[PDB]
Amino acid sequence: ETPPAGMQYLYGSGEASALSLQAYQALLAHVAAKVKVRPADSVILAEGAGLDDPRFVPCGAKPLAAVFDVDETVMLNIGYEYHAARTGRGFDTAAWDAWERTGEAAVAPVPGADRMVRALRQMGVTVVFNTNRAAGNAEPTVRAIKAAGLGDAVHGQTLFLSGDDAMGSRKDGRRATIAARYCVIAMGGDQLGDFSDLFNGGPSVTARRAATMQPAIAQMWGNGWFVLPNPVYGSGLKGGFDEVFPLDKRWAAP
Amino acid sequence: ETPPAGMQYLYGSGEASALSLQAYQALLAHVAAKVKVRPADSVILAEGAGLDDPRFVPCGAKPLAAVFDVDETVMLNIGYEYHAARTGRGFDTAAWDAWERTGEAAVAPVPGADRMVRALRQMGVTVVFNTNRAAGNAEPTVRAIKAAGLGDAVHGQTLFLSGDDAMGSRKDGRRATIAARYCVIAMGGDQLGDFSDLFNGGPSVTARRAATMQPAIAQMWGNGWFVLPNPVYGSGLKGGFDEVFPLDKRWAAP
Ligand SMILES: Nc1ncnc2c1ncn2[C@@H]1O[C@H](CO)[C@@H](O)[C@H]1O
Ligand SMILES: Nc1ncnc2c1ncn2[C@@H]1O[C@H](CO)[C@@H](O)[C@H]1O
Ligand SMILES: [Mg+2]
Ligand SMILES: [Mg+2]
Repeated sequence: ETPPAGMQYLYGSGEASALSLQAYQALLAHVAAKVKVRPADSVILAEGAGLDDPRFVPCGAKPLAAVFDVDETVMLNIGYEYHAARTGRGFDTAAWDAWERTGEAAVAPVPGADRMVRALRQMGVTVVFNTNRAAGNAEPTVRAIKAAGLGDAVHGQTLFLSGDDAMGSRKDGRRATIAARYCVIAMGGDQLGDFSDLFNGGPSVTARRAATMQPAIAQMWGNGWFVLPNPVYGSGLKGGFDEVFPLDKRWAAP
Repeated sequence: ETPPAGMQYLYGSGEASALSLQAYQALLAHVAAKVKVRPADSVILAEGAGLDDPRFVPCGAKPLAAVFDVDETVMLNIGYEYHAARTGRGFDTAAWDAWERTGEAAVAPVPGADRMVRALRQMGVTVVFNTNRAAGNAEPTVRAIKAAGLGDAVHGQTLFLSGDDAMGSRKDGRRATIAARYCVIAMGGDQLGDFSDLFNGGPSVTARRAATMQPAIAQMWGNGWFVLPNPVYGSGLKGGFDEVFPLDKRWAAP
């Protein structure tokens, strides 16, 4: 009779709201500093850079911008996750497609996303969305973004979707398009693929966690790359016992 | 054969490590500014202040300090949560007591906690732990803190535990003791009771979430009060369907 713990946490708890507000406060402070003192590097990795040796698209004289993942980064998909909890069928690509098409009035903003987006625009920073919602559902997604109070997104200018190129769920191509036009000074997401495709398509659960602590990646967290919680679905909900609970740290009760 | 999703997320995922590193980066930047420009208010609520109208213990000329919850804020209780996942018996106060006594070699630091604590001490900020581990298990808890790389804690100076007063799991009394001696300029936690007992002992799930968005509270997140994720146990894992999925945001698949 109770929803899954991850959904209780993410959608129900004050803990999760405080955590999200924290991310957006750190992001606004970071953008503010960069608006006063424009950086040499943008926050989007250069083509061909690896997690071994991160290099970035330079900032240049391009217009300042912030890039956001949509789902569980600025918008909470309450309707869909209600359905998943009611039915137990969270993995259902056809129902997800229906949801992309008809869910625009069952979303809520992530706590602080509305204030955060308004502030970015008042600082002269363009807000750009890069989501793996499908291109053919661009218009319902625009209306869902507007309904969540996040403003007016425009396909191919400030909204980039899966299928806008032939890389599928890989977002690096769209990041490159975006970084070719703007100086992206902050990027927000709830999954590591919202920052680099290099975290996915191969690396194990333990490899990906280690990669976030690589020094040139680790410096980005809360300082260019901003993270929102998602213990409900996606690339964080993987791994067996040996990858979640490493064996030097195990213990048995008496 | 797979652990609970919240544990996959928190202990296994790079998503969760990046999120924690973000919290500690924002905290170090905030402490740094406060070390240059000492504030008038500390970060600990004054006695008698309400969530309606937050007021704070002044900073004065007291020594600078940062206060941390221990469990799932600076230290990951991997051994205990392995046991909980293996057995299904997460709520077991006797096994938790055993764990307090014998788990010191089955803990890991939260990503970034070791670097963060070292930096605070190099900046001249005293690191103070306020945990609801029990007073009578102070010494194993000191050794677990040291094992996690978090340095040397001292009962009644830099380590405060449940039972140090007669308020039980209520931490406001110990916060007051701490704020009477230090200018606490940052406080970290994974549950709202790590910031104020006023979030607990009454308020419903939806009330507590709303309270984090009260303006004078909302300004603290990532800016004095720093949050770490815990979708595994505690006050974030509460509420029925109506409190997790509000009814204006519900949706049915076709
Ligand atoms: N609870 C969930 N479980 C699985 N996939 C989910 C869930 N919520 C949303 N999704 C999304 O639904 C699609 C597959 O069901 C993917 O895009 C995935 O990200
Ligand atoms: N998975 C868990 N479920 C319930 N309580 C837990 C869990 N992990 C740790 N605890 C702690 O164990 C004690 C009760 O089992 C409480 O202090 C609670 O915070
Ligand atoms: Mg997302
Ligand atoms: Mg804790």
